[PDB]
Parts: sequence; structure tokens; C-alpha cells
Amino acid sequence: RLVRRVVIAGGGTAGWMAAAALSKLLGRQLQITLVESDEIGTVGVGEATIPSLVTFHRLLEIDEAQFMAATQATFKVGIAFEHWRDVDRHYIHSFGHTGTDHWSAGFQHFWLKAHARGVARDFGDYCLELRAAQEGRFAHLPNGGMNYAYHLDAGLYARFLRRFSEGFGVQRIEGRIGSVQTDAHSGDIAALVLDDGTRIEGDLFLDCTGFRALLIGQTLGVGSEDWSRWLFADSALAVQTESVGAPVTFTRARADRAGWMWRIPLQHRVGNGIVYSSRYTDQDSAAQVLEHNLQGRALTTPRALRFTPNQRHRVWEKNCVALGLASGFLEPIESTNIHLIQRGIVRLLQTFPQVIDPVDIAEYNRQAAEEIAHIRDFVILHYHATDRRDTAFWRDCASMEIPDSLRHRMELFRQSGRVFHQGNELFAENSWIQVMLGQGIVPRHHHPVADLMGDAELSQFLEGIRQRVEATLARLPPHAEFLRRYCPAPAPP
Amino acid sequence: PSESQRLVRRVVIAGGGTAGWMAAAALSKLLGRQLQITLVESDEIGTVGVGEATIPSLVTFHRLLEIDEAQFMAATQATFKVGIAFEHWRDVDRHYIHSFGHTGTDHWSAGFQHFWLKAHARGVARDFGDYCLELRAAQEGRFAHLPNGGMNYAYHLDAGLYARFLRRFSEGFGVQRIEGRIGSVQTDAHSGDIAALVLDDGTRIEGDLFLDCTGFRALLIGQTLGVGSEDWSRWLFADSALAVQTESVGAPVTFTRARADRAGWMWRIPLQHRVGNGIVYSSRYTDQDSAAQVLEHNLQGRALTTPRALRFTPNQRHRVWEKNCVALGLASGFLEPIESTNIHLIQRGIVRLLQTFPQVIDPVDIAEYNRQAAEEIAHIRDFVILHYHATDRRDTAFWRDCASMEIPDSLRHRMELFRQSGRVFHQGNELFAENSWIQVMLGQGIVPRHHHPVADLMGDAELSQFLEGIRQRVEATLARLPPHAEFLRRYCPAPAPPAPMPQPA
Repeated sequence: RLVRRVVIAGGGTAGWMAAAALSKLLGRQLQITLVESDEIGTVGVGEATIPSLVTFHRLLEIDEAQFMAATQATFKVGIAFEHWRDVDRHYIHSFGHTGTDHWSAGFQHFWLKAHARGVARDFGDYCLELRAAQEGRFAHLPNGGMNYAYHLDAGLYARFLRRFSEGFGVQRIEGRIGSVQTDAHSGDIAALVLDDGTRIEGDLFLDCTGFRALLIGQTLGVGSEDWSRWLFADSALAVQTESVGAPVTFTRARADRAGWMWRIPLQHRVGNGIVYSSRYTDQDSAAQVLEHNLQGRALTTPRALRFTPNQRHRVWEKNCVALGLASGFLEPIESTNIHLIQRGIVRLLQTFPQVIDPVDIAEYNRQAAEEIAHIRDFVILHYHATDRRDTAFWRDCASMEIPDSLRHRMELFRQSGRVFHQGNELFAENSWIQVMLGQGIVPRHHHPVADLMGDAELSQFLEGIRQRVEATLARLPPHAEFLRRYCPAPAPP
Repeated sequence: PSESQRLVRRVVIAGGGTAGWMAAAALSKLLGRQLQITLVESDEIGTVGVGEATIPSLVTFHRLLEIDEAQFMAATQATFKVGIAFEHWRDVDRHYIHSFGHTGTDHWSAGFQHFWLKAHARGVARDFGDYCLELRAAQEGRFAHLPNGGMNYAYHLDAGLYARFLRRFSEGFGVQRIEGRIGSVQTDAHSGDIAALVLDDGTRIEGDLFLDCTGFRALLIGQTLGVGSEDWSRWLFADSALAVQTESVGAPVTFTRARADRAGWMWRIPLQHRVGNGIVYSSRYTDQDSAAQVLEHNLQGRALTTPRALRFTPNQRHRVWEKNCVALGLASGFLEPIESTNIHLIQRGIVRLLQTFPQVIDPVDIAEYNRQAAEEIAHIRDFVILHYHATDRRDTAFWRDCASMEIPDSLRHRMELFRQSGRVFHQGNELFAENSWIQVMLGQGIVPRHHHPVADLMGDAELSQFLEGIRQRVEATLARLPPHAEFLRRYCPAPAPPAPMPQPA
């Protein structure tokens, strides 16, 4: 049966990112219908992103400045990780690349040798994007020389994508789903039945219904793998504050006693939140910690969220593809939520069915499983690589068993300073290095190629890199000045 | 134990030839100022006049080593290679080319083959090969470099001359060559590590890290350390070859020929002043005398050598790095030369070693090395199996068995993906690109039942205009390339041997 009708269950970022991409590419031959309820809204929730979204908008021919102005967006070049290695020990995990590699050995080997010889500055001084986070500067550079992403209002983003999608013929139906129907012989989803009795028939259904996974889970019975043995957070509180100064170019991830706090700058507001574990603390205490750390007064009543670190066992089952929370969830410590939605959509478009076949489904599921396990391991790394023993939460994080896949990467770096990137893993070599060095893993050896340079040659190699970083950084304007010239957003009412 | 005693300062390479001298060359180039590197080889071991085909990774190897391409080619009687002509694989008298490069133009949502498949269903497609420049250069016998690596290519070379060229390079970076035969291998009583080699004259060569380049003898990784190998003969039946050089009968073509027969296949490889030939076959399906007759029947020109008989078996060493020993080349495994992977697998073992080169040897480094090696070779294994399993042939028991055998699940999934939806993917550092999977599966008769629906957006005129614009760009580029022989004469002319010995007909 030819796939001619796609029904998207749920709106928000997952549903409207899917509608936007599907209608842009295939909307001239597909009937695309999205069902969502006006009773759900996310406007005024700030969210951080990663550079894959730049590519997504290139594929969709979305104008960056128009998108940013419509979503109150600012630029992002990294995440400032405060108090993770230990209290008062901070580092930045930035985009980009540090230093110059040799074909046999990455830059970190030269930096490690130089540091042992006392001729190295901080590892981050050799990375432009990291310095741009420290100094609050941003502009685009020729030939994609600046690696960046965005801080955005997720509700305004969904609204922008809705306008885009409706322009490519997406049919929006306002309502709630009262029943999901299956086919008696195949087990496929046949239709959704709305709360007014309307049956919406389709060939392929996207489950964007959130954490309940109404289609792939409650209807088709696909369970999820629970990761709470490794990842203890299960709660969040979020609140916006007034801006108190020019927008920084980084997201802040500030560890506390039993969780951590995000701070995300938008053009005229700041998004804040605390992520914590209900098995170690309670909502009242977390609200107190969040309030204590806010700059400026809160503008909204805090919004509470409950979640589980998890992954749907298969993200494509029969004629249903899950996206967003219905496919899984990891806390926003590395800003991966919108990325995982995008990956599910782009992979679906690259495997789009003429007819649906098990071999396509199996390949899709294999890729999704591999990609998410890699991101999970990197999230676990943030909690497990810590010197902190000051609360039960941190002692438990440091002492837990971890996936063998993560243990092997940590051991490789600890022994020989080596990191290796595979396939379509999200996190690049630079990310593994910045985070492991930043959180206190010290390689016992470095690559022998770095020992070929004497002290003066090695010091000059590093210093040349650092001078080029500083010379480039000096040409970049303050963030707020660039925003004003490139993508000024209207002041909220 | 002593920690300082763990530092790797002395590297001993057991065996010469391609494996040993490629290893010596790369290791001495990069680390010869810090390591004492010794290579042990016997003058009684080795064969003169082996012609071998390669793949584009060797171009990168020479860039890493700063080996000049024209000097290397002139020194090894080398010619250029843009692909392999596969004759009689899909069926008797049905041929195709597996080239380097990429066919057509992709969309971000769908590879070129989906547009070609739609065009074929609409009757507006030419042969798939017409949309690939390297393939057309194979058909027309043309070659030159193009700006920004616009031509993808590798080499046909004399392997013995290549090893001698690398020996000269290596000695220049300080490698110490010791001629002789290894009489025994000494191990450490407590660790089992290799401690030294002892030659037949009593010479003791100590080292910290040992590279086993001894071939099927596997003196270190096999005979000493006892690492077994995985048997792949349930999927791959060839175990024998006969090889012979012939005089050139014309200008050198730009492709390696892989011509299937009843129970094996034959290679034909052009060098600047001779041609390499061989038949690869299964002793379980035919005998040497019959294989010799088939080879003789297909030869062009007089033979320049007496045919040499070879034995082998498809396999991978269970671990290629064991304790302080790294196996390379035949000691690490073997696949038949159907996709010209022998020298590539040596290079990968060397490059991977240099990228994880030990200050001290540690199990986590060994484990990572072995994992990468195992994943890479299994992927190449599957592609070799694909050549035998994807066939219409039922005309001999050999082909019926190849078509009906069980295959690895990893290969079955790739074949089913293409058969159902025309889809291919490339993962990690797998050798074979999407273009390779597509050309070989289409060429050997896997017919996609569906294609990506994005191609259904194009009407016939738009689709034909898309394909014809690609074909016109291929043909305009091809018309600017000279005949292979003219390019060789100007770029890398090798001296003609003075006294070849053609045998009377």
C-alpha cells in the first residue's frame, strides 16, 4: 500500500518540525495532517540547541535571521559547566576544534606534553568558540569558520514552523485524540478518532503525543528502556526572568547538591530551570535553590516537569514513527532534545517509504538505537566523572556501575589520551576531550609523536595557535551588537 | 614489574616484502628519531615479478609518508587504475564495471540511484555506468589527474619493486636490516611477551614491540603466541591460485579485469611493460590441471614467467594485536584479491598502529585496536561474499552452491535493503562506499522493487533533463582526458626491462 497520507499526532516542536520538513520535501504529493490541542502551549520556554539545527534550516531553506527574529533567539557557542568536577571547579564545553591535529595524533597530545613542560595555557585558550563564550562575542566567519547554534523560544519556534508548514499545504486539525484504531489483520494503525467523532485515516502516523506515547506505546505496545540506574534526575522546575545585561553566548549548566541549573539567554528574557532527582530532594527545596540562583526577578510562576531517562525499544513500529518524548528522553545537559527530534525526521525523510517494509524499519531502528546510546553515555559521563563526594547524590553518581561502552572510552583516555569518533555519533573528539579533561580525567601517557618537538618548538607551535585565536576573536563584535544588526527581535509585550 | 622497562623503544619487524617494508617505511618516517627499528628478512624468501592492483587509500598513504607519486610509479612499473571490470559474474556474458568515484548526483534526501531507478521505470535512463566519469575512463582507456581530486584512482604496481622502493626509503630513516632466518622466538617467562628473535646463526635480536610480517608462516602471532583464526570457508570457497606474467599486446587499460569462470575467476592487471594474470579457484570444485587450462585459454601474449601455484584460505586472526605483537598482512588474515584489498589491509594495520602507538603497551589500547580491525575486515569480507552470492548463475555446482549458501546476517540485511527499496548506507570507516554497494548490487542483478518517492516528484522531461545534464558533463570531462599510455609516457615513464623471456607458443 502506497504511503500517500501522513497523520502527525501532536504539535509542539516535535510535530511541527516534522510537518515542516515533510511538507517542504514531499508536500506536493503527500497529504499531511497534524492534530494538536490549543490547550497545550510552550511559548516563553527558552531552549538551547546544537549545530545540527543550522543544517536542518539549510535543508528546509529557512532564513536564519528571520527565524531568529521570530523566536527571540540568540547565538550559542558552548555550555559553561560549573561545579561538576568539584565545587568551584569550572570549564567550558564549546563547539569547534582545539588547536591543530597531526594525522597520527590529535592536538590534545601536544597540549598534554606542553602542559607537562609548563609551556601551555589552559586547554580552552586554543579554541576560538570557547574564547567567544568567555568574551561574549559573536559573528559569522567565512567558510563556516565559526561553529554555533541557538538559544530560542521553543513555543515561538513551533509557531514559526506551523506558518512554514501551512504554507506547504499541511492541514491542521485542532482537537484531542479520543481513540487510536488498528487494522485487524496487520496490526497497523488505521486512523485516529478525534474528540468530536471524526475519523482521520492515514498510511503513516508520527507519534508526537509526548511522554505517554499514545500511538507507539499505548496502542502498538512498544515498551521503553528505563535508564534510571545510571541517570537519577526525574524532575524539573522552569521559570523565566527579566534580562539583567547583554546576552552571553553560552548556556550555563551549574551543578548543585542533587541536580543542576540551566540558564539560557533570549533577546529580551532569560530561561532558567533546575533539574533534580526526587529520590534525593523534593520540589520545595529545588524551588528554593533555583530562586537563590536567579538573577533578576521571576516573570512567571515556575512550571513543573516530571520525566524518566528512557528510550523507546523501537522508534518505528509497523506504520508508526515516534519523535520527541514518545521516542525517549534525556535531560537537557547537552542540549540534545531538538537534535534528537531532527535526527528522527531527517532519517525518516532519507528512508521515506513508497511502501512500508520491515527491512527499512529495521535499519531505521538500528541507527536510532546506536545514536541514542552514544548520547546517553555522554550524559552519564557528566555525572560519573566527578571528584564530588559532598552529598549522597554525588557519591552515588561516582560509585555507580556504568555502561561498558562508556567505561571503555574513559579508560582509553585515562591510559593514553586517545579519543575516537564513530559513524554518526553526535559528540566529536573535541567534546570528549574537553569534558573529560574538564571533569578531571588525566591521561597517564600521551602520544609519542608529541615528544619529537623540543620545548621551544612546542611552545612556539601552541603560541602561534593562541595568537591566531586571539586575532580572530578581536574581530568579533559584542553579541548584543551583532544581534541588533542581524536579527533584532521585537520586544515582548 | 619495572615501569621504565615498559617503555617501547625498540621495534622488531619479522619479515620483509610488502608488509614488512610498508611497516618499516611508515614507522621510521614518523618515529625513527625515537625508536630503534630493525627488520629481519631472508633473501631466500620472496617472489620476483608479482603484479598487484591497489585502491585509493594508497594515494593517501604516500601523502602521509611524503612519497612522490611519479617517482614511486616509475620505480614500480606502475599504471593507473580507475575500476574493476567484472565479467561473467551476474551471468554468463553479462558484465559490468565497479569503478571508483560516484555515479550521478545525489539529493540530500536520496542517492542518485533513486532518480536513476525512476528514470529506468519511465524508460528515460541510459546504462547506470554512463553517469560515472571513472567508469567511462575505464571503458575508453583514458586518464589524467583532475583539479581538486576530480578523478578518483589507484595503481597497478609491481609488488616486489614496491617493497624494494620502500626498503630504500626506510633505510634512509635509519631502519637496520638484518638478513637471515629466524630459528627460534624467545618469550618472557612471566608475561608470555615476545622477548627476542634468534636467527639461524645465533644472532639474538631483542625488542619491545614486534610486528609479525612473516606471512602464512605467522611465526610470532601464530606459532609462538597461538592466536587462532576465524574460518570463513563456509562462505568463500577459493583456496588456490595460479599466476603468470605475459607480454603486453597493446596499450595498458585503466582497469583490473576480474573474469569469472566455472569454479573461480581470473585477474588481468596491466603494468607499463607486461601484464599480470592469475586464476583464483577452489580445490573442492576443480583441480590444478583444469585451472591451468582455463588460464592458458584466456591468456593474451606469450608467457614471460613459468606459472606459480599459490594456496590460501579466507580468514581473520582472532586478535591482530596480542601482548607485544601486532600482525600485519597475511599473518593477520586473508581475503582473495577480487576487490584489490591486500595492500590496503596492510596500510590500515600500520596507520591504525601509528595512531595508537604505545609509549607503554596497555590492554585498553590493544582491545580498541583489535575491535577496529575486526569491524573493518568483517565489512570487507561481506563485500567479497556479495560477489559470489549475488548471481543469476546456476550453470555449475560451484555457482549453485554460491547462490544457495547461508550468508552472514550483516550481508543479508544490506542485500534486502537494496532489493526492497534501493537503499544503501555507509557506516563508520567501512571501506566500501555507497557507490560500490550500488554498482555491484545493480551490476550483479539485484533489482530494487521500489525507489525513494522523492523521485516521483519529477516528470519525464525534468527527469530526462537531469540525467542528460549529468551525462553531458561526464562526456565533456572525459573528452579532456588523454589516452592512458600518453599520460604515463609524460608523467611517470618506467624503463622497459631489457631482456624479458617470452616462451615460444
